[PDB]
Amino acid sequence: VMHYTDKAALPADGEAREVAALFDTWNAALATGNPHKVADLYAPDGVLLPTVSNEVRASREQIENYFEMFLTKKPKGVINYRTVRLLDDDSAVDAGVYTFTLTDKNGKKSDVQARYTFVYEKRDGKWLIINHHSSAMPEV
Amino acid sequence: GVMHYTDKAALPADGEAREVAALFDTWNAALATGNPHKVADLYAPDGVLLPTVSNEVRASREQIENYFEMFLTKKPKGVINYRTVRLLDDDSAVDAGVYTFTLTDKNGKKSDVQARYTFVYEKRDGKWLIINHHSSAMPEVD
Repeated sequence: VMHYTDKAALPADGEAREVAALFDTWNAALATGNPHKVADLYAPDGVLLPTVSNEVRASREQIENYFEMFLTKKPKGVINYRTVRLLDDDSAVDAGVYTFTLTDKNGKKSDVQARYTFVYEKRDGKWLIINHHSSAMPEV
Repeated sequence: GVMHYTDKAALPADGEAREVAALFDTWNAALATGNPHKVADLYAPDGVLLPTVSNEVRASREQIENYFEMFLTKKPKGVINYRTVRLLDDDSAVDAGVYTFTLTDKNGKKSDVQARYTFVYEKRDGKWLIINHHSSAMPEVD
């Protein structure tokens, strides 16, 4: 069984770096505890297939609803394994493995490792999430 | 009881979205061959697969083949229950939603597994190839 235990460094230089850094901005949005700030990073037509809900989210209001629940866990993410694939100047895929540190209602911390896909599209100069698929490690 | 997806999706009426949806049918047919090479042929050389039943992310043709060598022994047949299509370039697209596989075991016994999917396609030399496929079990059970 594969486990991913280290932390993926940024490509220190270049345009893979730009795409890769977007996760940092997203992680920071989580830390605000504000679902609207997180939702702001998704395209109005983005699609979220999330870690802990069977409901696929395909509207801003659906996405906000997920984060309204998810953010109560004070989630903090770290990338363990990264691939970046640039499609054109204005679209890219960042996919791999990441780990959330979550806090339960009693303050107890646990880690959940998950695979991720972020598909981004640059619109009017801003990169927005078009697809986010996040899933627990299937072998546990 | 948990949320699930119970119907069979409408393959879209016409256009780019219909062309993108049809790619899944081609992939499902490649499954049916039982030949992992045929399935891998639908992935870009730099495609990335984050598969339903393995922790190991597959980022080479060899690693993709390896996954389907196991997966195809279950005689998997997929059906789309719910679909979204988003067009990026003229040459890239995302098909994402929920599908169900019917699997067949060693002694003929069948079972269905519902999973979320993302396929990210990129058209190169006029041909669509998979650059990302993420497939994942329903997170909630019972």
